[PDB]
Amino acid sequence: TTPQEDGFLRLKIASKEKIARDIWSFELTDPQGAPLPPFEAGANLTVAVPNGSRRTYSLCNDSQERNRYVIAVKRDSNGRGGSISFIDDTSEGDAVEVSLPRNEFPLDKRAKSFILVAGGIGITPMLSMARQLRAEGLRSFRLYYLTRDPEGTAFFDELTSDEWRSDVKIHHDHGDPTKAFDFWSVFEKSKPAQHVYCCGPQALMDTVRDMTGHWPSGTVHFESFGATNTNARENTPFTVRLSRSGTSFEIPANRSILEVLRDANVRVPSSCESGTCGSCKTALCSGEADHRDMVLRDDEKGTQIMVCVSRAKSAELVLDL
Ligand SMILES: Cc1cc2nc3c(=O)[nH]c(=O)nc-3n(C[C@H](O)[C@H](O)[C@H](O)COP(=O)(O)O)c2cc1C
Ligand code: FES
Repeated sequence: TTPQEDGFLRLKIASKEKIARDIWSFELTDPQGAPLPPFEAGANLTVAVPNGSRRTYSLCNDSQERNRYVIAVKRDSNGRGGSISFIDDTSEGDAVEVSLPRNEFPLDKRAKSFILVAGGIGITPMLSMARQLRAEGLRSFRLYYLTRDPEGTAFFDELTSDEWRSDVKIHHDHGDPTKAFDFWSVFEKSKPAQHVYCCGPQALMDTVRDMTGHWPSGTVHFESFGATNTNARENTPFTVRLSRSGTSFEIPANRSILEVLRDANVRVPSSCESGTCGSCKTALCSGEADHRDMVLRDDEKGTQIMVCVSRAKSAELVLDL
């Protein structure tokens, strides 16, 4: 199933700039200048990258714009190849196929104020929320932004400008785990109808979760960008047998099960491709899966598999497809 058969739109890379160490910004427009599908803050879309992989990125431009989508992609040298492919093998002017935006992490309508916490490239959904709150002009926010140093901080100059410096607080730990930010002062008292949104490394999100254990239920919201890339020394090929379809596929070292099945036109629901959304859950009839996801707790880890990220510890898996 190609991106086009899957409903992707053909956009054009209007602008590609390096904006921090290892982080690039892309501006995507319709090639004939047509208005794009609407989105709101927190929305994600999937991009077909030049190597054939599909990767999900947050929209970080003002949601009142109809003419472009802006994403910021960190190049992951230890990743699966997708961000490397999108950063290295694209040029300005290239066509790129892109899904409709998915409204997956929205600002609460009834909240009156916001604490936004971004770690690293987790800036992108928090920025879109900050932009939208500004454009709306009604509710106040504070953005806490935690990165390593100014050079590796996306949107540093904009968010340190006069326009923003009152509402965003940037902390650099300079690579010392011990240079920690005081979150307890931030979360000590809960204001009424004050919500917290957090996007960052799992360790940052855990901390914000532990500091807000006393906040009212349903006022603290998290979005994960996916597991801490566990590419353990190598990736090895294995075989996948399908139980109902009666077919078999070899999964090579550099492709996911999902990518191989999708080429065979086996229709498995997928959105995130990062093992966080839970859609691609598949029954495992036999075999030791090597789980690399975030949605399966120990208690289904012997009978289910997120085909978008996980591989095999046995030489063969048998999936109920
Ligand atoms: C909801 C969601 C949003 C994401 N947003 C971004 C983003 O804005 N920028 C980014 O660099 N990675 C983002 N990611 C991670 C990418 O989808 C991808 O996993 C990452 O670029 C690593 O891929 P690679 O292993 O192929 O290098 C997001 C993941 C999810 C699940
Ligand atoms: S597609 Fe989201 S977890 Fe696999």
